[PDB]
Amino acid sequence: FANLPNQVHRKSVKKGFEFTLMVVGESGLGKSTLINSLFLTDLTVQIEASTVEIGVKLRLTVVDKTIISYIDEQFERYLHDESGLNRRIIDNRVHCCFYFISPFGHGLKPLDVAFMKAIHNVNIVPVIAKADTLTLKERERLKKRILDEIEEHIKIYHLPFKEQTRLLKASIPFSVVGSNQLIVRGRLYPWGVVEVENPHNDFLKLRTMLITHMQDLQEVTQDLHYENFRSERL
Amino acid sequence: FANLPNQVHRKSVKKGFEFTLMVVGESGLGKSTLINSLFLTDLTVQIEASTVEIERGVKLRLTVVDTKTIISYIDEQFERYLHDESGLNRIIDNRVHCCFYFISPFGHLKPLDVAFMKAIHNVNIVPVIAKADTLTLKERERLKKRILDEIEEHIKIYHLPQTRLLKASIPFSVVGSNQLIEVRGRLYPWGVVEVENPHNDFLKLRTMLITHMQDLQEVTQDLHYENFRSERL
Ligand SMILES: Nc1nc2c(ncn2[C@@H]2O[C@H](COP(=O)(O)OP(=O)(O)O)[C@@H](O)[C@H]2O)c(=O)[nH]1
Ligand SMILES: Nc1nc2c(ncn2[C@@H]2O[C@H](COP(=O)(O)OP(=O)(O)O)[C@@H](O)[C@H]2O)c(=O)[nH]1
Repeated sequence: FANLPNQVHRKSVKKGFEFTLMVVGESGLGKSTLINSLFLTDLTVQIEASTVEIGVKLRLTVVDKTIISYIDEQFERYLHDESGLNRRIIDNRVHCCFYFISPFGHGLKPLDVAFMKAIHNVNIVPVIAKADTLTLKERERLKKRILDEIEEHIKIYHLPFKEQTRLLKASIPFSVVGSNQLIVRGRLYPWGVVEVENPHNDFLKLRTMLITHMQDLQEVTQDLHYENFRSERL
Repeated sequence: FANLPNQVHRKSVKKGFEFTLMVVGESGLGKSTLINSLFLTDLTVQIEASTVEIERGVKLRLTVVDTKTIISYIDEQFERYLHDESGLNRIIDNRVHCCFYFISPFGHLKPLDVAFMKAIHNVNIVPVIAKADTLTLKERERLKKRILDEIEEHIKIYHLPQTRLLKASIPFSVVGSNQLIEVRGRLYPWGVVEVENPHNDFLKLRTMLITHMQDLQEVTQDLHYENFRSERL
């Protein structure tokens, strides 16, 4: 039989992939420079699609109660296409959300909480924006106090060798730096060179967290859309 | 005859000397720590007045601002004085000699800021970009030019009268810390950021102020007179 996972695997490369991630934070603490760095190409609601090969369809919906509305509009178009006489169906259900928190804050701000309370029923990855601004000791205090406030209020993406993947689940929320310019890519200060893909900055754990977990497809599919389905169909 | 300048130089140290500075920006992009770095001591409207020696003692008052409430307070000081100046006996005047407005490195000049500065600048404004280590040097100057072009588009900032090099570097982009590593500065694992090095532009601002506490007269003649010429009418 063992040739049948093969069949699935051979099927997927032939066919696939698709994905749609959503970017909220605050204009501007490095969101469009970082989402560009993520995938090694460059690019009120505005949406942008583009393909990568190595085959991946990305719809990076950058958000430039209106957003509770769009992502939930998409639960509604898919409940529509399912039901549903002739089915082919293109799901632009947002697989993941990337909430950028700014490094100036003892803090996680009230807006950030207010928002995540509203949008935590899609998968949220909290990401600390522009971490070149943070000292190591400073980075640590911020990371812990964010996580602390999260259990104090907020469903988040509960994230599914061992020593290595423990470290990944630990360092969340990832602090990161983005840039298209390179000198090694590239933040040039007359005292030092900020170097993405090191930790230095948390860019590799996030980028690799995103790639290994594109079973966010399922989390979003089963947990969050069904609940809109159970909900409006009542 | 020209000890007479020495007669004035002596009287001034023996009395000297006292100043008040006002802080507005945005909690928190480094305003409370920078100002500590600047005088070398750690410290709705709130004021902290502390006394510093160096033979001259400076009576430094520091009125930090947290968030129409602000112009009210800066102006009350004008009316406290107009009452007091015009009173029968003679006054301890807390007019705001000068304000540092703190602009954030997270802008390609924000609209709260232009709107705020518009209303107020009849108080001397020092525009200072906060936490300057955030900006790479090309972003540092590119941002400086956008503000500097945006500032004139509307805004009276405080006009600064080898004073040659300071004129260009304003608005200042400062980097404040009260930790200390291998001389004040910050510890990143790729490099080390020095307070006071230009590199930082904290030094240019530091001396901009000590060298100019003729901000004292600017307030007294131009800003207060007009409150007075105005409120009298
Ligand atoms: N040091 C540092 N500088 C950054 C970082 N991200 C962006 N910058 C710089 O500041 C700008 C950030 O703007 P942008 O990428 O448009 O962020 P956005 O407004 O959220 O889309 C960039 O053009 C860079 O010049 C970062 O992570 N670290
Ligand atoms: N990158 C950078 N970070 C700073 C600088 N100065 C302070 N910080 C950090 O930001 C915090 C500033 O605190 P504070 O000065 O009280 O901010 P504020 O009072 O809200 O304006 C400190 O805890 C430092 O960790 C700076 O010059 N550059």
